[PDB]
Amino acid sequence: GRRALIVLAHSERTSFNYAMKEAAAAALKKKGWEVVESDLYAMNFNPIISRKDITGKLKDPANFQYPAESVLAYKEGHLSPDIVAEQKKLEAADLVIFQFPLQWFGVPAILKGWFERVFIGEFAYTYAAMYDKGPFRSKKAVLSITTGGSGSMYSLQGIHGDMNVILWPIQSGILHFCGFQVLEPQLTYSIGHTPADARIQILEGWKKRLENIWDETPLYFAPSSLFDLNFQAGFLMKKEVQDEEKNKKFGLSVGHHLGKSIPTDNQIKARK
Amino acid sequence: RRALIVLAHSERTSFNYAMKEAAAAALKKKGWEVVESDLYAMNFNPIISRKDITGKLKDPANFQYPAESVLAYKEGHLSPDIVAEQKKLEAADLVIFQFPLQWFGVPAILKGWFERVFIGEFAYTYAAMYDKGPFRSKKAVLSITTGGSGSMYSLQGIHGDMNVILWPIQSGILHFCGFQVLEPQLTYSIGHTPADARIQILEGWKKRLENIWDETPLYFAPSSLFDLNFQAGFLMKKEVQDEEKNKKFGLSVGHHLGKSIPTDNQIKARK
Ligand SMILES: Cc1cc2nc3c(=O)[nH]c(=O)nc-3n(C[C@H](O)[C@H](O)[C@H](O)COP(=O)(O)OP(=O)(O)OC[C@H]3O[C@@H](n4cnc5c(N)ncnc54)[C@H](O)[C@@H]3O)c2cc1C
Ligand SMILES: Cc1cc2nc3c(=O)[nH]c(=O)nc-3n(C[C@H](O)[C@H](O)[C@H](O)COP(=O)(O)OP(=O)(O)OC[C@H]3O[C@@H](n4cnc5c(N)ncnc54)[C@H](O)[C@@H]3O)c2cc1C
Ligand SMILES: COC1=CC(=O)c2c(c(COc3ccc([N+](=O)[O-])cc3)c(C)n2C)C1=O
Ligand SMILES: COC1=CC(=O)c2c(c(COc3ccc([N+](=O)[O-])cc3)c(C)n2C)C1=O
Repeated sequence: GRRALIVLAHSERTSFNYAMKEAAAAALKKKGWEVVESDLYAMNFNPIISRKDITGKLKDPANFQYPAESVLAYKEGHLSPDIVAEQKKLEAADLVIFQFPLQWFGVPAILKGWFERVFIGEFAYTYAAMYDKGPFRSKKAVLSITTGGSGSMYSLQGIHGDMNVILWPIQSGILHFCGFQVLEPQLTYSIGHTPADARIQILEGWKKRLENIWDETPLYFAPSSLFDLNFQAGFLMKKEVQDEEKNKKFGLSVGHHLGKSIPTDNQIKARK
Repeated sequence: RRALIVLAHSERTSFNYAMKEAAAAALKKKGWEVVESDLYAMNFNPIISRKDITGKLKDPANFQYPAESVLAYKEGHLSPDIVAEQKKLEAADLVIFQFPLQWFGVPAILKGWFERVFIGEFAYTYAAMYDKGPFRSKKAVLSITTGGSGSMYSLQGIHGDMNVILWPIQSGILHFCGFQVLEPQLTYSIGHTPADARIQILEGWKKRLENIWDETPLYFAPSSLFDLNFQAGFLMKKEVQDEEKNKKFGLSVGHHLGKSIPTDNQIKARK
């Protein structure tokens, strides 16, 4: 059971992405979940950050700083109402699913904009409680991505390079930074070259996984307990921890590779 | 030569805007012809949709952005705003992307600019990816400002290696289309920098631009190291794979090959 929010970033209801969104909703409701949606295109979602995101009067209108004005607005209760509606959905959700086609090695601009306007300071993150200590530490997020390129193109020896590197900015930088436990991504490669029968099994496999999604062990990110969370330290790994690592073959993550070997599928398989 | 400066910041009072003005002035003084794409000031629409095609859609029942926008490109049915931006790019020798780092990437308005402007056949072909892309005779540079300090983005910083963050953008978007990518201008913790230090940052950016074109670009594995076809799955050539197994470092951030990533592969030039 519990509550789920599904954020979809695709303009066509005829797309495989829409089908993936529908499959997820059905599988989840079937197991007793309450499922809420944020179909960004359907909502004509405004993905462009601006001073209009603040309803009240600004602190410094002549020198507008989005981070500070937006935070203050969140605290005093005067963020644009469309933003607040999304924030209420997030707060209510236990599980958050992001369904979208990979576009230029990342998330669609409309979803990127959703993050930029909705993940406001204090609400989504606090510099005092980063990553694992973030506001969404009790939530779990999952990326469900469809790709045009084949899986081989994204393997260690494929022309595009390792998919784990592509996933990092998003899963660690956005999701985990806010405290989310990030689950293994659902990657559906070359969906434009997949047989009808295979497409059918993909939707059933997704529904199948969603039946026990909550109990999955999340992807591995270096705990914040390993860093000196303070300015005059530079937020660098603590002294002792850096020493203990000197003799270790592997780095900790994609981002924390430390100049050494990145554990296999660190951002794809959550078994580390 | 001709330069295009794409800026993604809503405030005329920002440092990013300042940086844009510095670049335009520096380049002009050296004889460059400078064009601008102030996305916010252009009231730019960053959302891809069928509205990007003015002509008749091949298949309106099942809209596929890639195939339709490519057909529109060839037949001349692309939205007027995209056409104007593609013309700016076509003429530009150097493209500067000036923006503040937002959620470990480019602003949504800029991500959308790429999505709507970098149309198939125009900006790339599945045949001539990367090395052989349409923009191989052009050079691109990212000038980024961040809220976090430089140490936060070091191999030991809590955010992790900035080189990993830059990869998706510099390789996946820029180099994929052919661009030779120059070293990124990284301006860290611009909000905790004394007024005197910012003036220097502006001056440092301007002097760099004086010889920007003669810079050694970032290293990306050449397409010749791969068997470019589904038959081979676009993987490195067997010879390469074997001849590489004796190397300590991988080829790049993306092609780390499970080994050590060459230091500052996406920040400093050194093949
Ligand atoms: C701007 C842009 C940038 C891109 N950048 C990249 C990139 O960097 N890397 C990359 O790899 N790819 C990239 N792509 C390609 C993109 O990732 C794929 O085109 C997309 O993921 C395909 O997903 P889709 O939902 O649109 O599917 P669709 O193309 O619609 O295809 C779905 C397929 O499944 C069928 N189908 C639909 N509904 C169902 C259902 N209910 N049951 C069974 N079958 C069904 C459809 O008829 C069709 O055959 C980009 C595309 C764009 C537009
Ligand atoms: C949605 C969102 C997400 C973000 N995500 C991240 C992230 O993932 N990582 C990260 O590190 N940061 C992040 N940031 C922070 C962002 O990168 C910084 O706030 C931004 O880079 C600061 O640049 P700016 O141009 O806005 O400058 P401003 O804040 O305006 O600051 C410029 C400073 O220089 C002064 N100045 C202006 N013009 C001039 C001039 N001509 N000469 C000298 N001084 C001048 C100004 O008065 C001011 O003190 C995010 C911000 C937002 C809004
Ligand atoms: C509609 O699909 C695609 C549309 C794109 O707009 C796109 C793709 C890719 C990468 O995926 C590829 C798949 C196959 C080949 N190929 O050589 O045949 C090349 C690239 C990239 C980066 N872009 C910007 C697609 O696949
Ligand atoms: C306006 O600046 C910032 C605004 C942001 O919206 C933001 C920052 C960062 C990371 O940069 C940091 C800088 C300093 C601290 N700190 O210890 O106080 C923490 C984070 C991230 C991810 N976001 C989403 C900023 O800096």
